[PDB]
Amino acid sequence: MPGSLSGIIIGVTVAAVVLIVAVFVCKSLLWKKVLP
Amino acid sequence: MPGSLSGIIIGVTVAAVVLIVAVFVCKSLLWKKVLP
Amino acid sequence: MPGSLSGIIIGVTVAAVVLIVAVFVCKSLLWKKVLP
Amino acid sequence: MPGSLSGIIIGVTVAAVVLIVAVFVCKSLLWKKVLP
Amino acid sequence: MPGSLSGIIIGVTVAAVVLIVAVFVCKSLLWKKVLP
Amino acid sequence: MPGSLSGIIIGVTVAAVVLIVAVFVCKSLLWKKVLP
Repeated sequence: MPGSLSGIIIGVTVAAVVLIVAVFVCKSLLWKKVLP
Repeated sequence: MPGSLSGIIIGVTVAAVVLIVAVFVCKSLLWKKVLP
Repeated sequence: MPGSLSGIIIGVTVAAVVLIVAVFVCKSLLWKKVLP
Repeated sequence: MPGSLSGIIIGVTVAAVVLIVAVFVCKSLLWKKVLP
Repeated sequence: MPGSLSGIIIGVTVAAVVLIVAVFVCKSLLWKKVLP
Repeated sequence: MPGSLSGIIIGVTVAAVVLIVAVFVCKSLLWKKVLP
């Protein structure tokens, strides 16, 4: 067990920033609006 | 010599798997009745 | 004894991930608007 | 010369937390009423 | 007792590359670029 | 040069993240549709 515990906690930071991009593109897709 | 540079290799994998899920969500929100 | 700064560094990174799941499950409760 | 590698690693963990708070205040402007 | 349970962590990266070729061959069936 | 088989395995891990972003930017080039 060298110190692999340092490796899992840095991976948690990367998971949060990518999820914010997924909801942002869905709004640009709905920004088309409805033309009556 | 503390730093645990070997730790980064598991972190890069996490960004790839979450991006594939966003493609399935685009199809779920497009599936809603039939357009004649 | 009245705190532990060591516990907090790992604690703040996971908190952001669980916070996104909290608003997402609350949105599922808006489905039940039709009786079988 | 003095480095700054200590600044970016602590910086990414706090950044994700403050970004989610920015979304809730933006909806205060979308608090517009609706007439059926 | 050297085990082999630790082996699964690196195994997750191999799952990402095989999914890219799988969706690409299935997409060609919706656009068969051949004239009769 | 005598072998160094330990060197090739990192190559498959990075291949996944660079390949998915590459096809996504190339799709935006088919957008166009602008009035003078």
